[PDB]
Order: sequence, then C-alpha cells, then structure tokens
Amino acid sequence: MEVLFEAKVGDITLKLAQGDITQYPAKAIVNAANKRLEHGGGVAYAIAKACAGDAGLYTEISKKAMREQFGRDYIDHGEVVVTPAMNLEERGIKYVFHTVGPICSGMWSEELKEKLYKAFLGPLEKAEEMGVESIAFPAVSAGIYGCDAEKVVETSLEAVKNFKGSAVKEVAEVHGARKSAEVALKVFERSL
Repeated sequence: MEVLFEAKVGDITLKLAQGDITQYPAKAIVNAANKRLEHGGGVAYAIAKACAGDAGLYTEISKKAMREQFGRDYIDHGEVVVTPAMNLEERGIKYVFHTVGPICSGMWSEELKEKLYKAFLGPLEKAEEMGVESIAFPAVSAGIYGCDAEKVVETSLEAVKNFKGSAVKEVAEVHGARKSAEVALKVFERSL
C-alpha cells in the first residue's frame, strides 16, 4: 500500500492509494460488482476469494444477503448490498459494500455519468447510515466495464465532495495498478 495523495474534504480525510484493497486499513471496503453479485473476475473475484477463501462461496453469501436486503436477486445503481468481510475481519475490515457501476465500453454520457455517480455515492451513504467511520473504494466501472479512467475518478470526486455525513471521517480510493493510480493522481491533483 502506497499513499499517493491526501487531502481534506470537509471533515473527511480523503486519500488516493495504490495497492490491494483487501489490505487497506478501512472498516468497510467497496466491491465493484455486477448487478447479480457474481464475483467471477477482477477485483470482485479478489475480494470474494480473500473473504471466503473461494470466490464462488462469497457469490452465494452475497446473493443471499442481497435477497434479504432488497427482496430480489439484483441491485440497481446506487443500491449497496452489505456482507460480512469474514476472513478480512482480522485485518479490521468489518464489511464489504457491493455497488454496481454502468457498463460503458469506452462510451460516456450524462446518463452513464449519473449511474456511475450513484454507484460511488451509495456506499458513502451506506457507511454514514451504519456509522461506519472509514471506507475504501476501487475504480468502479474502470475495469472490464471499460469506462474512461479519468471520467471515473472525476465522478468519484464529485460523489465525495457532495456527500453529506458526519460519521464518515476517512475515505480512500484504491487502485491496483501503478498506471491507473498515476492517472487518478493527475485528476486528484487538479481537483483538490
């Protein structure tokens, strides 16, 4: 874990970090999931496997939590399913917050932006609701969903700036790859 940027946004200490989100010191980590919470690849897989020892197992656990919480087997952008972090709890990570961003395939529009915005904002609001004081998120939609990396980080920062909460004191945005992190750094530097 390398911290690349740290800024004060209101009462929130916001950090940009490069590393493995399943090792970030936060109370809740966010999973960039699909609507059905099938954690078959990407950071969704790494989180699923790190929590349960088997990604398929966490998928099942996630679908069950989703049914209980939303009464159906999918979520919409902005809805956040909460699962126990299990094997990560020893590291101080209590929860995984599952969020779903839009599929972009290199496209960008106001409707896609709004969907991505809800996907970042939902988990912050979920943390505030639960009184969860620190949260880490990944680059939602910037994986196989193909959203432009700079648009993703810009949208994330809008959600952080507009978020109204007092319980949330610490927010981190975590990128796995050095390149991805350095692009976020450019956005962070000009926007804060």
